Amino acid sequence: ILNSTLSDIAGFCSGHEHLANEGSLRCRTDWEQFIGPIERWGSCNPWEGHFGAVVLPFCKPERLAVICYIFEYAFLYDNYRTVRSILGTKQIQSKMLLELLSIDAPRAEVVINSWKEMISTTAFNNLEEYVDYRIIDTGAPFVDMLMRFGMGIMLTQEEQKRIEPIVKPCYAALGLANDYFSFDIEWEEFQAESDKTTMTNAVWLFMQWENLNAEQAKRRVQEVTKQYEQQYLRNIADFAAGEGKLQTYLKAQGYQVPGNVAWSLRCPRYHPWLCKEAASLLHQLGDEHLLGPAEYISSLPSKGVREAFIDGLNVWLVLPDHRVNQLKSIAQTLHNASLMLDDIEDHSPLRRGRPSTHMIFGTEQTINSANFLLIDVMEKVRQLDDPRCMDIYLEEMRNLFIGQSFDLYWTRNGECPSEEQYLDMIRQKTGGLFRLLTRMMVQIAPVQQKGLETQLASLSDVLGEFFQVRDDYKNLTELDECKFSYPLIHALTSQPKNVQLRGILQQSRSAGGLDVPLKETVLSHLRQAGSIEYTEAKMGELMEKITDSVVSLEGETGSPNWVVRLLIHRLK
Amino acid sequence: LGDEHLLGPAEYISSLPSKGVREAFIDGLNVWLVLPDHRVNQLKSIAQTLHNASLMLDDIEDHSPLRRGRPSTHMIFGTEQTINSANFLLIDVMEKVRQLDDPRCMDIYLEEMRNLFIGQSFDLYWTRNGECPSEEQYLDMIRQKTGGLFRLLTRMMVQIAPVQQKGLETQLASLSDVLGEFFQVRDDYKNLTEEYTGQKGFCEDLDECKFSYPLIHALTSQPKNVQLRGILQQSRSAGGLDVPLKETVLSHLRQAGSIEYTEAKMGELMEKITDSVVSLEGETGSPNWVVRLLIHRLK
Amino acid sequence: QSFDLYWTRNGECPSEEQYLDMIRQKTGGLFRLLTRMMVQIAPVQQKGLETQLASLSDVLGEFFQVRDDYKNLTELDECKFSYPLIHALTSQPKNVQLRGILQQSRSAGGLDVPLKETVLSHLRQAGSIEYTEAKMGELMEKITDSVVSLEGETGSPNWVVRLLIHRLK
Repeated sequence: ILNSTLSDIAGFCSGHEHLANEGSLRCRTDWEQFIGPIERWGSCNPWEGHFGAVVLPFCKPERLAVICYIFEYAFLYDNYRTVRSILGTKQIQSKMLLELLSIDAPRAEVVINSWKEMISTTAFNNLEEYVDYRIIDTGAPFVDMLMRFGMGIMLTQEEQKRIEPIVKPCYAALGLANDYFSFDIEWEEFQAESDKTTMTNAVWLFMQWENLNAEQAKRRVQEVTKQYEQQYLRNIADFAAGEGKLQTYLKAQGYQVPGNVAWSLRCPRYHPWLCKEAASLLHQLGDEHLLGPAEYISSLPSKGVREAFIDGLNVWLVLPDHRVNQLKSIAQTLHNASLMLDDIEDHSPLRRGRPSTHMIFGTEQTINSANFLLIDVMEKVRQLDDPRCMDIYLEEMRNLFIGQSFDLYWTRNGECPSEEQYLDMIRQKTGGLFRLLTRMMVQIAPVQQKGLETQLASLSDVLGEFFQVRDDYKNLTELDECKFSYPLIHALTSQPKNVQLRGILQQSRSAGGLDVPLKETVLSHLRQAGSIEYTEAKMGELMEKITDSVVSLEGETGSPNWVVRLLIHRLK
Repeated sequence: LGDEHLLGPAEYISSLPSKGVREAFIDGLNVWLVLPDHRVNQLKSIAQTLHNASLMLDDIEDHSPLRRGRPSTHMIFGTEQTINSANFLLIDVMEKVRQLDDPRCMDIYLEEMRNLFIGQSFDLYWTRNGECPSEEQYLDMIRQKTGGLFRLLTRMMVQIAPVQQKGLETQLASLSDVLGEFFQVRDDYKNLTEEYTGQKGFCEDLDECKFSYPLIHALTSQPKNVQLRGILQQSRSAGGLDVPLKETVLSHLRQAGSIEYTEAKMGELMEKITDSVVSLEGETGSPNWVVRLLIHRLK
Repeated sequence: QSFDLYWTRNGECPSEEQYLDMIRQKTGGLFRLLTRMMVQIAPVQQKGLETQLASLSDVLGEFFQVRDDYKNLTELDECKFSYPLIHALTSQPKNVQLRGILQQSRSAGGLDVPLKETVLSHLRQAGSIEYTEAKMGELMEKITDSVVSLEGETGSPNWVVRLLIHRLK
């Protein structure tokens, strides 16, 4: 049942205007207060019944006030200014949810889990085709959840499925009866708007569905939809004494069709003229821990490769002393961040004898300072007073991170690089910082310096590789974290079945590092298969190209660079 | 050559389900500022990448194996690769910030992100070293760690908006700072009682000895609670607290009113949020119903 | 067995050709050994049979290893490779998530429950589970051809084998 005390039809049926106006005078204005003026007389019907009243007569008198608002808003949803409309839209569909959810949150969720579900779901030559298309249009299943919200019901998915066959053709009859009386001018709009293909109303489809007549189709909806509605006018008898809180509600749920029939036969929504008197009837805290790790790493002994490189190019590009000091500050900060992070991804307990930053301040607080150092440098690349150095900084630091991403992949997974692949990785890690300072020194170099760009950025690539190949030679001659090196790649390629060598490398990847007896065994294998000799050949080839670039560059400037030449002799 | 590993921890965590708050904050703050739609879809991409980079590093410095049930990013791609990808994201937002065509949007980004790391530095110090924050110091930190992203986005919406609403920056930033406090204080309560248990873990703040508004009160109201300080020290020396130990920790918090104290401050935060919302509704004169439903969902 | 321990410890992903050669000499080793030993100590006449009976024994070794693969994945700890996993790692050369989950297993014991569900998600998205049922159906066809063939020559319907074949399904 439900609550009663609270309160054949036209060839069919064998078997709240005040707040509605308030909801209208809200919605009839809200859609124009926020969105814009509207028309078409949404639901006003003082004689045949306002759409909400006839369709939804019974509900606890605390809900319909929003279903009224929903109902007035329902048709209008199917109905700089663009963005103003857009922002106005999302405001009305929040004027509703707040009012809706503010009372029956579980039902409202269920309603929203059906409203949005229906909203998402909602957003002909033979009988069956458009019927299911038409069933969705009414979205009455959600109005049944609104009736569940109207009478505090919660028919479970199976509780529905028990009654669903009894209540499925509800929304079939609702739309078909809607198809009857909505036909009118809507059929002409379908002739007025010629584009539209096949009619969203069952009446005209019987022309190609049943090969029937339009007036016959109207009475067909009167009598075949009657055969289809006596289906309901005979059905509810079955469930009354079959498997059968909501029993009279089920009747009211089915009584929405006579109301749907009712509302539709004589509403101004379909016959306007009365509307000019329809209303007449009615209306008449400090940087002490962030900077900590940075200060420690910027206090340890250094060698000065990055700074000596800048004074080297200052001869060929001549920059003011003010600028050169800034670029040396960027070089230090951008290199200290690399040292802090790389030591983490080496589990390295020491740095040049002294303890590492992560062994004093911790792993977590060191990453925070390292990530912040990138932001600090970008404050310095903006003090260089040039809009292009910022672009160089961002496009050249991405290359640096791409190279490091590949280094961390091979080290962890355990696969060997190809010599072609490995030499490109070091062209972007150790050559990334050299390329950055070269391309930033050129752009802020006072005038001239036009025909340098390609030659100065190619020397840096060769110069970056030389340092890393040197380190591989230096470290190996006189793997503890199982890092691939130029000597080791050769051995694993020249000797594809050196099982002993491949065994020690896996042992380092499991235990966490080799020992003295095992490290000598690795070095013994490398000497026996070349490696050392090959690395000394690549250092010779790379160093031949460095001198040629310097000599070639010294021909386009005239001035011989003795600062670069002296540093070269300290690099042999 | 080719990224294929840099954008691998940054595309895994984007796929994971979100409870989007910042996107709703930007979309609900546009009713007062009315910003062109193309610009709004840019200020929402900055929010995702900036917030996603935070989660990557947060899980690394929590040793959390899970995130929204699904595995964390440092368990699928390792710890070293995740850190490298997190650093890249700040550089990516830099490119994204530049294409907003405003030279002062840049000064906001560098200035605001300095405070986002200042607040994070104190949190890590208090956790690693066990130093107990005072109530005043704790509230300062959460204002520059959680309200840091809200403040950053709020001041960038103002700068790139039509100038007919340029006299709001003071109040709109005040709302963001209070709203930052309400989120972490709400999280602390939803972590201690029974609520947040699967997204990140059951009483996970206890495991990493993370301090909360409840715990600070208990440690300050009772100077001679030797039982409580021993459990927390056990957490700091044995990875975490087993189920019997965590149950005792709660028993000491309801015995000093720490849980009832949180329900007193939490309401005040929400109150201030709603209070400011009424104020800006009388100036602009367009009742912000997008933020009022958000306020309701927040409760 | 030497190849299996090499791939597992060193992480070297096998190839479709090399994985089937291995399981033919590891699981099909005991079947082959007994098959060739009953032939030798039996009444002499039946020596034109060793070729087919060894071929059946080698195929039966494969079916008992591929069956185990589609018994442990449907419903990884020591980074053991399998017929489904090899396909996913070959069909998808840029599946970085899968190659990262496996490396986690090698570094710290075995995969946890949440990490193991993800592994099954990548194998279903590449059709690796579908592929295994194709090979298992193919191999079972080969066995049925052999029993039918050996039945015709010797003239003795082997009903003991046929029940065992039906037991394997």
